[PDB]
Amino acid sequence: KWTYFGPDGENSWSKKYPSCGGLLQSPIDLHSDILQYDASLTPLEFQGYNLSANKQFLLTNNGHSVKLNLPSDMHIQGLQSRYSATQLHLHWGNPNDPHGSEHTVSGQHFAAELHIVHYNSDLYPDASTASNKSEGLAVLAVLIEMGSFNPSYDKIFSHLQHVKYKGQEAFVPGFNIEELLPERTAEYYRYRGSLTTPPCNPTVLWTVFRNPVQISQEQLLALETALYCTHMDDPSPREMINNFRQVQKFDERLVYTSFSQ
Amino acid sequence: KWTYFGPDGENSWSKKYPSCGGLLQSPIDLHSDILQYDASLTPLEFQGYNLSANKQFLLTNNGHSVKLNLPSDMHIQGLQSRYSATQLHLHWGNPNDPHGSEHTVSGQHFAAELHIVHYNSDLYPDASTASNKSEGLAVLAVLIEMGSFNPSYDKIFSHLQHVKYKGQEAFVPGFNIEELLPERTAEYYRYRGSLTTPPCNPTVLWTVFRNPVQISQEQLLALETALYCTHMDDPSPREMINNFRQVQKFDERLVYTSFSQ
Ligand SMILES: NS(=O)(=O)c1c(F)c(F)c(S(=O)(=O)CCO)c(NCc2ccccc2)c1F
Ligand SMILES: NS(=O)(=O)c1c(F)c(F)c(S(=O)(=O)CCO)c(NCc2ccccc2)c1F
Ligand SMILES: [Zn+2]
Ligand SMILES: [Zn+2]
Repeated sequence: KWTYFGPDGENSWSKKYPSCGGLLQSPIDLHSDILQYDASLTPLEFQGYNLSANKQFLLTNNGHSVKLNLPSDMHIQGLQSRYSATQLHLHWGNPNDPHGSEHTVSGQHFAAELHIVHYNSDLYPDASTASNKSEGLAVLAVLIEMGSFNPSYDKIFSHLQHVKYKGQEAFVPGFNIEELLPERTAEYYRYRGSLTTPPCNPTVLWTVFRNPVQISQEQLLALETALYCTHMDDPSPREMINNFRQVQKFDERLVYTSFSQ
Repeated sequence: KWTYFGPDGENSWSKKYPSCGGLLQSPIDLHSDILQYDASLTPLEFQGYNLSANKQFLLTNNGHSVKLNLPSDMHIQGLQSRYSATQLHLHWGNPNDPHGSEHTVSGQHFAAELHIVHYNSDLYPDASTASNKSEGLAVLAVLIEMGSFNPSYDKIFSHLQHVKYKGQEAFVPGFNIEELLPERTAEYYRYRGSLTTPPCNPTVLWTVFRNPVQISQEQLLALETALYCTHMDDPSPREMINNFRQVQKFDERLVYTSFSQ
C-alpha cells in the first residue's frame, strides 16, 4: 500500500519496501557534474515497435499510473542482452504545477515522462521474474514538454476516459510505438538505477533520451485530470496527479552520455 | 542513528522519525508556479546579532554538520512572537559536485546553505521544548554560491580544521552575525515547513533570503573537505559531505515572497 502523497507517500516507501531506501535509486537530476561522454555507446534499435492496427493492446489504470501492455515481440537491440517490451506508462504533475517528469535535466522538470519498460528475455521468462534479478530490466524514458499537439500520444490519451478508476481496462488498437520517441534517439543518458515505484528494485538499466517530445496544453491537462488512483466504490476518491518520485541522491557515480556536446 | 548516505540516509529517516514522512516537509524548490507576492511581508529586524567580541561561542562538529551556538539575547522581531536564536549551521555538497544547498531556486542548487535557527521564546522556555510545538521555530536560510572570499564566513570557517571529528569543539569570538546575511534582506521567501533533519518536526517558519552570498572556492573546498561524521578514533572515517536533504513535494501550497516578480 503506497502513494505519492500523504502518510504512505514516497518518504515512507522504505518502511514496507526496503529497496526504496537502498542502492542505485532513480530518478536523478541529469547535470553536467555527473555526466561523462562514452564514445562506445551506440544507437538503440527499436524492433517490432510498429504494432499492427488489427491487433489490440490492454490499457489499465493500476491505481498508480496508466499502463499499456506491450507484446514480447517488441524489443530493443544495442544493449548487451536482448530486452523485450512489457509495458509503457507515464508520470505527470498537476494543473497548478504541470511539471511532473521523474528525471530532471540541469534541475528542470519537464511536464511529464513516458517510460517504456522492457525485460531481459535472454535471461528471464517474463517481466515479473526479471524484475528483482540482476540485469532484469531496461527502461526507455522520454521527456515530454508542452508544445504542439501530438497525434501519436493521442492514440493513448483518447482512451483515458475508459480507464478513469483503478482496475478499469480498455483496449487500444496497435500503433507505431516509435512515434512516441523523440528526435535523434541516438543522443541519450545512460545509467544503472531502479524502479521509481515500490518495490524500487535496483535492477533497471536506464536510457533517457536527450531530446524531449511535445504534447499540447490540452493533451497535458487531459492527462492530469482524467484519472483516479482509487476504485469505483472507494469512499475516499483520490485524483491521479503528481505521480512522479522526487530525484534521488546520486553521489560518487556517473551517468554516461552518447553525446559530447 | 541517521545519515545522508546509505541505509540510514534520508529515504529511511521516516522509520525512526515518523515526522520525516509527514506533512509540511522542507526543503523545497522555489519556483514561479508556487510563488505568490505578499505585500504584508515586512523586513525582519535582527536584534542582538552583533555578538560581543569579548564573548566566545561554542562551535561543534556534531557528526551531522558544524554548529555554532548562539545566545538567546539574539532575536528576530517582526513575526507574531519574538523568536530567539539557538544555533546556526551549514549544509553543503562535495568537491566533485559542489551543489549542496537544501532549498533550490528554479531547480538550481546553490553551493551551500546557512541556517540560523530560532525558537518562539514568547511561548516556550527553550528550543528543545519549542521544536515539537506549533509556531515553535523560525529558521533564516542564506543560500551560498562560490565566488568571492567572504571575511565574515571565515570567522567560522577558519576553525574548521580544528573541529574535524565528531564531538570536537572550538570557540568562536563574537562577531556580527548580520554579516552572514545577504544584500537586501527585506526580500525573502516565506513558508511553513519543517526541520530538514530528523526529527523533521513540521514546526518551522522558513525565511529564505532572495539573494545568495558568496564564499571563495577555497572556503567552499575547506567546508567540503575539513570535516568527518566520525570520531577521531574511528578506523573507518566517514567524510561529512552531501549533508543536505533532497527537495520535498510541495503541492496545493504557496510560498509567499516579500519581493514581486
Ligand atoms: N517508473 S518505472 O519504469 O521504474 C515503473 C513504474 F513506475 C511502475 F509504476 C511500474 S508498475 O509495475 O507499478 C505498473 C505501472 O506502470 C513498473 N513496472 C516494472 C515491472 C514490469 C513488469 C513486472 C514487474 C515490474 C515500472 F517499471
Ligand atoms: N535544516 S534545520 O534548520 O531545520 C536543522 C538542522 F539541519 C540540524 F542539523 C539541526 S540539529 O543540529 O540540532 C541536530 C539534528 O536535528 C537543527 N536543530 C534545531 C533544533 C534546535 C534546538 C532544539 C530542537 C531543534 C535544525 F533545525
Ligand atoms: Zn515509470
Ligand atoms: Zn539546516
